[PDB]
Amino acid sequence: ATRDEKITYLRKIIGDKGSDAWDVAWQEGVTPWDQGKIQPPLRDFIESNDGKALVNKKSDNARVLVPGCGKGYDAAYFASLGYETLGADLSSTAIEKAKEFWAESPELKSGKLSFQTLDFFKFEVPEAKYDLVYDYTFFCALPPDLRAPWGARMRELVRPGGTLITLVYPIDGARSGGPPYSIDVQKVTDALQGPGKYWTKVLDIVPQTSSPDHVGRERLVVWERIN
Ligand SMILES: Nc1ncnc2c1ncn2[C@@H]1O[C@H](CSCC[C@H](N)C(=O)O)[C@@H](O)[C@H]1O
Repeated sequence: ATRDEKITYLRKIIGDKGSDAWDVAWQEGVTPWDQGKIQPPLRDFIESNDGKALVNKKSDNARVLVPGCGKGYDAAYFASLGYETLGADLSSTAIEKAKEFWAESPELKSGKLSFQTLDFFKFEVPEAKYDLVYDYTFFCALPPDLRAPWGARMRELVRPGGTLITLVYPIDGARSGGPPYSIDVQKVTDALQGPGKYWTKVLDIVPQTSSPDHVGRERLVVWERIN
């Protein structure tokens, strides 16, 4: 009934069923995170001069991954910019729903956009790796003991010179609960370099245009993979 309820119950399934708790959550329609749109900071960054640095350096094979994509708004958005984009969720339900939601999209028709039931930690990183990965409500969905493997995986998935964009949310302080887990740029930083040797944090801003409930709980951070 209430979002507070859906969260409490979602955390109940997580404790009972682990990562399998996600496909049931999607099937039962317990999806309090789902907004129906990309977060505004993502579009604003991309249409910035800072983000137009990214999209004009793209080759024609520029590959985006959106892990934990849910109904895949963010994956759709990147596809429309010409990026050959993969949206990956653990839950086939979520990824069927994404296929419906985006059924009319020219990118889904043309294959430029693509949804696929994958375990972020398990699937075969392709030979060419990814030029761009976008993490939103994925890092904060993970239990704390999965933040280092998250970071280690991020290191293999992004080719050197690639970009990892992390909309860090929710920055809620000490909230001792999850999902969604209270995170901050420091928790992301530690996970990404297990003074930091695998990434440079090129840009770390508070977006000018957050969703109203995101205001003051959110920072866009852009990481460059370096070797
Ligand atoms: N190992 C894993 N691999 C891929 N997806 C995972 C995963 N563990 C959890 N997830 C998925 O990450 C999502 C957490 S919430 C959905 C977040 C989505 N990015 C959005 O903005 O709507 C769920 O869809 C869950 O199925």
